Amino acid sequence: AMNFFTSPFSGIPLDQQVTNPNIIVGKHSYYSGYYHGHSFDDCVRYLHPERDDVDKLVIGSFCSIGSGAVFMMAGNQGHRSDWISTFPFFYQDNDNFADARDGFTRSGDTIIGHDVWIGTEAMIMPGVKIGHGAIIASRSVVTKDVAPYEVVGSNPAKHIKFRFSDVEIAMLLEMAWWNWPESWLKESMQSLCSSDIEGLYLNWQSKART
Amino acid sequence: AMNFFTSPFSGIPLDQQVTNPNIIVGKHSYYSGYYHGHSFDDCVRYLHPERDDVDKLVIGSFCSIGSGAVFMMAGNQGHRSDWISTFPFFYQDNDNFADARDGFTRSGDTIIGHDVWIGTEAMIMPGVKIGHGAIIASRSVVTKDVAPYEVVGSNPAKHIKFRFSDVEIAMLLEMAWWNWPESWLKESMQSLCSSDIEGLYLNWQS
Amino acid sequence: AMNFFTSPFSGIPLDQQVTNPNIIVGKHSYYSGYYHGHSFDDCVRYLHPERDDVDKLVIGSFCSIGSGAVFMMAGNQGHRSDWISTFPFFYQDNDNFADARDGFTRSGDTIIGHDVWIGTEAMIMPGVKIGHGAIIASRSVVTKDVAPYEVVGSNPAKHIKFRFSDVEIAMLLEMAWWNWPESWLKESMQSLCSSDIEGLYLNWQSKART
Ligand SMILES: [Cl-]
Repeated sequence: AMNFFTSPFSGIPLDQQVTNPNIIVGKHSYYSGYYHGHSFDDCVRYLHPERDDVDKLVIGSFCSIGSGAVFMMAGNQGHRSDWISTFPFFYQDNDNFADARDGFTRSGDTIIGHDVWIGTEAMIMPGVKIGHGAIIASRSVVTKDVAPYEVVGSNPAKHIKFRFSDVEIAMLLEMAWWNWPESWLKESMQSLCSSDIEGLYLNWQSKART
Repeated sequence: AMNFFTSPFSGIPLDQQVTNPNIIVGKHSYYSGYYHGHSFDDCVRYLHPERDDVDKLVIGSFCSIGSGAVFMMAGNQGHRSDWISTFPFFYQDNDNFADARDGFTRSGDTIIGHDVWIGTEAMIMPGVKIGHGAIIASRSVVTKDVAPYEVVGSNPAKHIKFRFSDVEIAMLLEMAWWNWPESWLKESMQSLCSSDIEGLYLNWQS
Repeated sequence: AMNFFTSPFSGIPLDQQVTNPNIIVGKHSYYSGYYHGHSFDDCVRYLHPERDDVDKLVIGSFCSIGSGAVFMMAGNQGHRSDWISTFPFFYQDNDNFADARDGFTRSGDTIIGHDVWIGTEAMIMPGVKIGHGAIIASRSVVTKDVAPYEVVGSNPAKHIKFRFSDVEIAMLLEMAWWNWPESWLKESMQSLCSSDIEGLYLNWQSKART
């Protein structure tokens, strides 16, 4: 068939489908895109694969990306709202447009941290940074940065809550379980599937600190 | 062929296209899905057909479902925001995840009442109940229950208005024309195509 | 055959793809629809091509229309929220529904002015008028009219800002560069790719006034 995915429940690691060199993905992060057919490359829109001078998409490890999520690249796509016209004369081929200026403006890289959950059909605008552990609700339109462990939703996306207390977020950012050795991760599965941040932090501290 | 539907103006009854046993639909309700290609089955996302221990979708009679509407099932899909990580270790095959716990949690059935109009590309969240006669605006993201004859819109969806007065809604919920024999409906078409709720209510009692 | 567009960066003029006679489009306006596959005709939903008695869609020149934008036609599609039931008995073939009344109500034409930028996957509701120079943010749901040079976004779309001052907007509406002779447009390319509305206005005045 045309569907890249064999099952609605099928989630395929990002690094097994990405071909665009300007998409940088960490391990284990996955995309479950059955309901939109295409692989993850086409979630990332208007990203030139051959140019090193445009905004890149960087995704950390252990991210969950729902079906049909969109990452908008290419900044303003050549449209300048502060110029007289938003029409991209520079990029349509008409000899009457020869003296046009190039209206393309970059927005900066889009950076998704570790352990980020992106709900189905959410749209990430250009240049957005999403902190570790954040949650983007389904159908969000994310127009500005999202803090670590922050939950946002709506269009434009706005703050809903933080997943944990400030001291709990500080502990998680210090211990950075996503960067632990494979052996530590495997040994920690039961703890990571729980709310026991303090226990895991104290356990990590005795093992990793000196 | 590219499309389940022959025409943009073609609406196909739900009970002529649904195959998932966990989707229960009443008569005459239809889906007009030309602009998204697939039949109604694929509107209903992540619903295991073979299982009886998962949230079901129930839709009443006389509902109008616009193109590309989405009914989210499978509850939290194995992601626990209250756990340290939302990553679904239990459901990804890596030997390092062998001791993970199953984060799946049910949300409850999604229940759509009778005579509900769902606008194109609305998304219904898991476990939501939508009362009889409601209207879901196009592109709504319905995150909580909707009352009978309530109009909602936006993302998240929020109250816009009620279609009728409190007493008129009481009369409609009491007479429940959707359950009338179709011979009755034939004689009632002029009333149903009008705002004369009290008039029909009086005829019903008589 | 998979995609009407060869490349994500491909923008094809509306007047090279529209076949529906109830869609009227000006020159140079384009649709870049790679990420949704279909040509512009299928952006315009429920628009009977053969009837002269239904709401039409009119699009001025120099518009930029992003992928998957939706223009909702056919008004209420036969559903009357003020009737006892929204179910369109008139349009379902059933001898028990013979005495049903036609619930279809028109909303008026959808009119989109010159030089309008419509972001990807915005939805334009029936009967909406969008003034010259407006910007519709990505994923907007436009339920009401939008003023000239107004920026709107969200669902339902709401006022964000005006692009230019009241003086500058009045100047642009008066000078109407989109209607200029081709030779004037060509000579004006650099000015159009700038913020100097008043400078262009004064130049146009000296050249056009009597
Ligand atoms: Cl939205």
